[PDB]
Amino acid sequence: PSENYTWKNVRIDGGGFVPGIIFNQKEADLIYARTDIGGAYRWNSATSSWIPLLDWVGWDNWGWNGVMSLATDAADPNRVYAAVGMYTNTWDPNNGAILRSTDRGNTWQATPLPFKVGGNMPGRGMGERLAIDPNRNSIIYYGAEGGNGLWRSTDYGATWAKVSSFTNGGNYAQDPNDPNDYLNKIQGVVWVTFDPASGSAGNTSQVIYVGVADTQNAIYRSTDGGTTWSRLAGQPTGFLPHKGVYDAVNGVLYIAYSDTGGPYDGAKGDVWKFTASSGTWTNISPIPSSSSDLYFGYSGLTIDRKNPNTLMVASQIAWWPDAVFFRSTNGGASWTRIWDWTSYPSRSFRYTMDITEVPWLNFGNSNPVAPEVSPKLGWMNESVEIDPHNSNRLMYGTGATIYATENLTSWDSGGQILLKPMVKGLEETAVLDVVSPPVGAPVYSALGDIGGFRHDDLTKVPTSMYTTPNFSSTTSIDFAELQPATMVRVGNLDSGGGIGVTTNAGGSWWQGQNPPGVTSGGNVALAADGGAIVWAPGGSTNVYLSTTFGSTWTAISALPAGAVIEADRVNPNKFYALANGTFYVSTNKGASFSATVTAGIPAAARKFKAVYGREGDIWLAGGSSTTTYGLWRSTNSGASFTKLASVQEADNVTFGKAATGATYPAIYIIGKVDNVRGVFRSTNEGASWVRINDDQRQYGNFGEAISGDPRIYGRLYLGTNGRGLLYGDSA
Ligand SMILES: [Br-]
Ligand SMILES: [K+]
Repeated sequence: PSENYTWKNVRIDGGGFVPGIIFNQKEADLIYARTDIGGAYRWNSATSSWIPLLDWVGWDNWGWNGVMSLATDAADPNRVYAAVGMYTNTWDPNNGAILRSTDRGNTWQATPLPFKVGGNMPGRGMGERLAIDPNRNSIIYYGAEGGNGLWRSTDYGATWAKVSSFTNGGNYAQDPNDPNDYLNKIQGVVWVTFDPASGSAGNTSQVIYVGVADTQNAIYRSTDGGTTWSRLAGQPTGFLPHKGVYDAVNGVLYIAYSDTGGPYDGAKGDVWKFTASSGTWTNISPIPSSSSDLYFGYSGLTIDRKNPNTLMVASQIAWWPDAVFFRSTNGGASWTRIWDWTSYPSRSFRYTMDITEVPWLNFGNSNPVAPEVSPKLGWMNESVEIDPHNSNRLMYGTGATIYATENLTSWDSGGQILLKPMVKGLEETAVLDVVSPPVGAPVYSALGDIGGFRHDDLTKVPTSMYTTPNFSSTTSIDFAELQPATMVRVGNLDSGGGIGVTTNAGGSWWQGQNPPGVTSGGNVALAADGGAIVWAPGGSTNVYLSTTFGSTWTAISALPAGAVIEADRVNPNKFYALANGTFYVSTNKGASFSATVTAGIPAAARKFKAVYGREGDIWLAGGSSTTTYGLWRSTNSGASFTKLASVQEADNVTFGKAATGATYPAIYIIGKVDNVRGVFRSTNEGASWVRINDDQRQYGNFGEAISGDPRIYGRLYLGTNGRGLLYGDSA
């Protein structure tokens, strides 16, 4: 069946990598943003927020939430195309696609490709691979990876095929010898850039420039509308062209090169200028690769279209002490930098930064040691863009946000530019766990890359992620049912992993001690009275008990490393564990566990949860298409589980306030019911289900972490991997 729900994000703002920002060259305020795991977005100037465009990508085609390239038609701003697909190795089972739209991405249609697209692979900051002919807008090019070369549509992206006369598919990969089959892919044909003066409106553009990931053959050009391609004579060698921007006002192509494909590295590179009339090449690097003070390559190349003597470029990459941006107002003859050393470790800045609207961007340390500042300018800044309709507006992506200025030309007269986050409505975190206790804040998130937050108000960005300790990624989080001010979380640190505890609901946390061998946070369970923690850290060879609230640890024999630990929500003495088709139980508050079920539950299942208010009531969700699948329930403290016949597949389960006059909590699952994939709620102990999402609101590979709300009927906290933390309410 099907009920009318309202779906919103819990307000965080950004939180991920934005490898591409794209301004429409014709229409002011038409801006798009592509992400590597969280789909695409379009700016809404009237709300000052981004609108997501790919939430209809669902469970079977989840990889289409990786957005490798995006082009917005200068000759028809209603048209927009996206190249999608997430991995070019086996992590993504499906090929990519070119999506096409005629209403700015409210609706789309897909043309699948015969190969994979690497929206979350190395090389993804390089772009744009998609390019529409600015004079004959039926023609679209796409530079492909994996050795597939350059691809072209002549009918608005309906059919695609290989341009066979473009023979150089590229040979660079970050590391040909990677055992893990991830760094070793051909990054391929990396951008396409047209010369608008080479045709007239309605007629094929004759001059086309192509960037290839081949250090000895980086740049190609056609001069007959893509019938034949030549290596561009006189060109430099040794490097990778991240970005190629043509200026037809002066007849010049600017390229930025790095020694790696990005986005996380780059130690060397150059910026060059190719003059079309004469065929002459000039090195215009702020700092050339011939200097050995240079410790980055170059990306974030952007030209001021209202004044194309103005242009910028940025470091790819400078981690330390921060990124560097550069500006020339004279076609690269000379440059100025956005900061400068005075006397080490002090620096002068041509910018100020205001993060009042996203205060957690200081990472819970306002005053790190010089030369570092907080918040930082940025990192992984592959996209930097001057607004083609306004020379005072720039925007760039980082690993965690988008920053924007409205007074860019303040730089030119000696002043300081003002930079502020511009990510409202763009919600890109991977949610790793979540809980909704029955008093205090409504929900606490445990996120990848930026920690996690107590969320006092769902409409308000929180002040800071968790601190003392401050995980880069909080992997697991629990509260004591009977005493929910008592909580624990675990997660990752530079030094491996860690644990944090509290007895005033996060008011102050302190870090406990580790057991031996911890490489990552893994998962954790808190007894119902707060009187024992059981913790399956990652890397560590055992699961461990603390009776001293994080001060000391004892191995538990019987349990494999990395088993899923959950506690009974009523009985402090009962803990439960799941690993590879065996369920285990303790009745002595953690000290020891025994296997109770070794058959009839599927080997791939790894989500189960005990029900608040009900001793020994456990639901369990998991499996695979190639084995068995569904939802199971024990009411006997894990001695036996029954399969629910109402469900064909489930991947996670949780509970929240019962319907009015029902005797049991509502149960929410991620799953398949009566041949329909989605999110489902049962208000009758699982006898029937109602779908609470719909086909426009699927969120790809979602559901790793979900939680009901014990105070609020019909509410699900729904976790995603790329689209932040959602809440759904019934209408
Ligand atoms: Br660095
Ligand atoms: K570097």
